Amino acid sequence: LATDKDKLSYSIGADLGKNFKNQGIDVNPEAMAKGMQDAMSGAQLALTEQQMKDVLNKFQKDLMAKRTAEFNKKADENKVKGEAFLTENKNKPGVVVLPSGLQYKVINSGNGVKPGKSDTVTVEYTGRLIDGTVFDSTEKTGKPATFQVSQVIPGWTEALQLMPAGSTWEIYVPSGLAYGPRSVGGPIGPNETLIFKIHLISVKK
Ligand SMILES: [Zn+2]
Repeated sequence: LATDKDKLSYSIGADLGKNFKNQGIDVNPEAMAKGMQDAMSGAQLALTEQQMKDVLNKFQKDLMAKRTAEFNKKADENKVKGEAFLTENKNKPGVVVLPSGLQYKVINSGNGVKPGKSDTVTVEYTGRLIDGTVFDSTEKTGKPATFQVSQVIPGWTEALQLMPAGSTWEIYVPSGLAYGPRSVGGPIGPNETLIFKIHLISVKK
């Protein structure tokens, strides 16, 4: 690895190898080097245009199926844990279960007004997963957040309309009232039940 050409080639290969290994793709680097050399020298490829196209389409299809099965398995695993968590939590002191499946516990009751669907609210909050992983919070920005009541996840919309201004609640949000069966790879996987501590500061008609 003395030249910049060798170092670049190696770095690309290592990036590829790490990506393949991370996806469980069993690959033969020598056979791949040979096909790469053949393509670049202008030689006759050891496979026809069609054999290769068939090979790579079978490859993609298997990958999607594998990725889909991992999604569904994770979606089901999170649903199961969520239902387990909520079934245990409904028994605990102070926990109220609402018709939509949203649960909450009043930590402190305010005396202000309850926001309506159209109002805007200012709130402090922390959102966490069932394992305690915090995925968001106003306590980094050290500044209240502001939201229209109708433009947040349904669990918040249902909770806020019950909350007097000044109140602090913990709410326990079934995935159907949060982000449902979705994963953009972010901190929230599919069918995740969420827990929020929400302090409602003010309501704005
Ligand atoms: Zn409702």
